[PDB]
Amino acid sequence: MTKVLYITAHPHDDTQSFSMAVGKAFIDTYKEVNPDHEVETIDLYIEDIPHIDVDVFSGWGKLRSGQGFDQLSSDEKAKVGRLSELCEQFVSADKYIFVSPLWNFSFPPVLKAYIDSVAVAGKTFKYTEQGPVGLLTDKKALHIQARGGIYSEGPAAQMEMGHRYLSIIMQFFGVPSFDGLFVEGHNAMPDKAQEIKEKAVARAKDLAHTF
Amino acid sequence: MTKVLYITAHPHDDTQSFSMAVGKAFIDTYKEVNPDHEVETIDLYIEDIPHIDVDVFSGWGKLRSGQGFDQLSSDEKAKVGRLSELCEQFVSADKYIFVSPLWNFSFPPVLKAYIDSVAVAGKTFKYTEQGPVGLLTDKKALHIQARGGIYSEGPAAQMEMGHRYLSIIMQFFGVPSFDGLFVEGHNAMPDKAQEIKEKAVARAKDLAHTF
Ligand SMILES: Cc1cc2nc3c(=O)[nH]c(=O)nc-3n(C[C@H](O)[C@H](O)[C@H](O)COP(=O)(O)O)c2cc1C
Ligand SMILES: Cc1cc2nc3c(=O)[nH]c(=O)nc-3n(C[C@H](O)[C@H](O)[C@H](O)COP(=O)(O)O)c2cc1C
Repeated sequence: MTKVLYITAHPHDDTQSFSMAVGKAFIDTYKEVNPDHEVETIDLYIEDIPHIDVDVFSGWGKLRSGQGFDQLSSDEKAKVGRLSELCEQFVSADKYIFVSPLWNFSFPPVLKAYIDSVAVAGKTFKYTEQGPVGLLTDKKALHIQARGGIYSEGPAAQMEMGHRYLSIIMQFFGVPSFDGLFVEGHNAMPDKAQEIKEKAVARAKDLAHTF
Repeated sequence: MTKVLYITAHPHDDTQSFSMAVGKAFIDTYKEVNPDHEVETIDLYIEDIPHIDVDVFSGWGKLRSGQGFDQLSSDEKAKVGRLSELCEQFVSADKYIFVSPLWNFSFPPVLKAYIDSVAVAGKTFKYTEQGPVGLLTDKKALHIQARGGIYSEGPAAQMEMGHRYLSIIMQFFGVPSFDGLFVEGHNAMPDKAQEIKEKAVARAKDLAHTF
């Protein structure tokens, strides 16, 4: 019962989103190709992602569940249960789709908050003799990212940090397959915006046949 | 005067914060050395950092102005005001000190929100024929970061993304000088903790004599 998690990190504004257009093309084609697959959406601007406070983690990837947990308010226990829920939904899926805009060489803050919620020891990684090892050894992931300028080549490619960070987390979680699909340069060459968008949508449709 | 911004990204009620300990030691010595200098604090867990709404920008770094501003919602007009306040405060300063914990190879989400607030065209960068170029050519920066693991050498150094990102942003804003001051390993060596903290505190008082 292949399950796919469509994770969007985009506010619900008037301005047209290139990343959400490519994402929509990808995910609509994917379901037409794979009608039996379950696709679950997590819209990070609609869902509540808890803030990390002193109380929710006892250390790196260690959800509070000891004597300090029992000393928590029902509010703080509810926060720990929500992080548990976010993480469980993440580990339960076979495939991950991230959709994001490039903001100041990275992604919206709430995608970091989401990563912080699902990075849990015994769930996405474990502590070994040789250090942290990922558990998600049979998953695959895709990032659909829109960028105003060109980041796939030239001096700018070294400044990209959003896809680069997601690549580091997927490595850390031991995800063996991480695809990038980029719609870029439409703010640098607005005369070519519709051609750039159409080309990325076609690429998205192609990837939806093999993902 | 010389104006120093002390920017902290740490949840409150942590009665064992390594980054804030070293931060304390660096800034307390700095004020004693330089009692004439104005030090302004921005605690990102006290102040409100607006959520980006793409509708308040006309392009990367460009806050809506004139008719574009006049057609906004009341909430949107207030956000532009707050972003312009945060950006003005950042530009006003001669020196920047960032204090953060390493969370999942990066920093708390609110520090991304703060960068998104101060990356403004005409203030921290400008466009030219070649695209964006930094405006902050006169200024100096330091990152005080706590890591529960070693990231200054080995294969792990290549997974570190929080200091690496701040380094890209300082470079983008044209800040010619960016130092890191790290407290690392106290989690890999719980008994060495009190020792590692004192070494870093030492190094902090040291740098505060010259910065
Ligand atoms: C807050 C903000 C930050 C941005 N930062 C960048 C940037 O770092 N580099 C760039 O080339 N374009 C930047 N842009 C332009 C966007 O990457 C571009 O508009 C992209 O299409 C955003 O994705 P979306 O269309 O899905 O919203 C920025 C835009 C905004 C609103
Ligand atoms: C949410 C969270 C994420 C963390 N992620 C990492 C990590 O990626 N690598 C690491 O070596 N330690 C990690 N740690 C351990 C912290 O970096 C370590 O506790 C550090 O001292 C935090 O700074 P502070 O002491 O000022 O709170 C993490 C801890 C927390 C609570």
